[PDB]
Amino acid sequence: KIEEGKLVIWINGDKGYNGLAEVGKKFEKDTGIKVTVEHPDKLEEKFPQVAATGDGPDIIFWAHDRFGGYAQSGLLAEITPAAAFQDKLYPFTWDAVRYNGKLIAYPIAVEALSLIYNKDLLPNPPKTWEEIPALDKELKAKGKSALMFNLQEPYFTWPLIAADGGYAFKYAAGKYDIKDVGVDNAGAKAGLTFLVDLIKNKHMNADTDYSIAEAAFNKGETAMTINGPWAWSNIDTSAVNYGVTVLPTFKGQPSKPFVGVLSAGINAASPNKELAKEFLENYLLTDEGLEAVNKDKPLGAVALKSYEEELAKDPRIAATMENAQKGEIMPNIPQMSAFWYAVRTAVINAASGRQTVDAALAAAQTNAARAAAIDILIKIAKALGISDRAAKILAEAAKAAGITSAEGALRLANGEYPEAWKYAIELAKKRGDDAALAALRRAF
Repeated sequence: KIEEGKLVIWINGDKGYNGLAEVGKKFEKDTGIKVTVEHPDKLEEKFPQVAATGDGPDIIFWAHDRFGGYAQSGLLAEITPAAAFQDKLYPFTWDAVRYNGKLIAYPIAVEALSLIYNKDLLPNPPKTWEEIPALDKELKAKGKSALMFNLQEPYFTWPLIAADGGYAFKYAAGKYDIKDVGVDNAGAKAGLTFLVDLIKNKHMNADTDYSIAEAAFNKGETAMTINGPWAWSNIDTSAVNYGVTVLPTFKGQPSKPFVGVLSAGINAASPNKELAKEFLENYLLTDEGLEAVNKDKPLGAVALKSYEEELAKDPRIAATMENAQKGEIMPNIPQMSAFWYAVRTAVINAASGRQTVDAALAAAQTNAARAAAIDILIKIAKALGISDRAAKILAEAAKAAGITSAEGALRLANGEYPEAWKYAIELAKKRGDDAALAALRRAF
């Protein structure tokens, strides 16, 4: 299924994969194992299916939070680097890749939202959200505005709501607690309230999305935007001369973006686990390799201390890592999908004036722990007409398959995840559910 004596690597198509392919070059020269790099479309959702049968690639590169679901189905191999090699990377990245107390992948790069400003409009951008309304009065006198960032997706509006003490789920003892949710507390109500007052006072407009904000910045009609390093590309294309820096504080406390950690995991069914560990530890993660990748396409901030030091000479990248350490690791537990669907709603209806900030954080807080992909899937099966018990068996098989996201549920409900449907069939036979075995066999 997976060839022994050969390394196969999946990484997304927006990373530089010819750099990774060059690390593969020298690894072939010295060892004699051949490294095959490919960039499947939607690899992230193919892996949990194909690895469940034991085939697939050796190493998968992706964001750290998607690795929660992979690991919980045991799809990723467990890595045991020495403390000597562990000190070569930033500790918080390690805590990004720890599932259940085991490290399920190697951290590679780091990314978070930052504050981006137009140097010609605003040589000295502000340190606090509170400065922004008055700065926007000034720039409106020149026909411009202070700030435009995407208001529709809570990934972007979250850091302000987090600054004064909102959070997704309490994280301590290296462990998240889904009974502690930070949506209704005074901090989140303060941040969201500030955002809503910003909109009431016409400094920002509730309909601004990623695209509108991007266009306005790169035409130079606005002084500041909030965005991540993926955006930098298009800004370089434009005539705007920009800089990147720390996000504003709110009520004295720094804004907290969620941090993605680009990470390399190893297929638990991979025949080459030792080879892979050698290639990633001693070949990819070094200044040589990280640079090969980086100048194929830039990784932004990286987890390897030695190379991040020399990369932070570019103030944008040091600004991204600083914003990252001020922020929080994106959680890899499933319930956060629910959290997003909740907060999205809460922002949009507060921003648009359809709910007060209180009412809407109350609603939102109730829905945050609910692991919504599962009840999506079950509502879908009930919609087909399938029985409760059959829905729940398919749900069991879903959790066991590591399905945390709505898309996953609809991929299953459409006939994908073969071993998931199977395993639901096995559970049906085991307990003698003939009606559920039939409904499942027919739905599949």
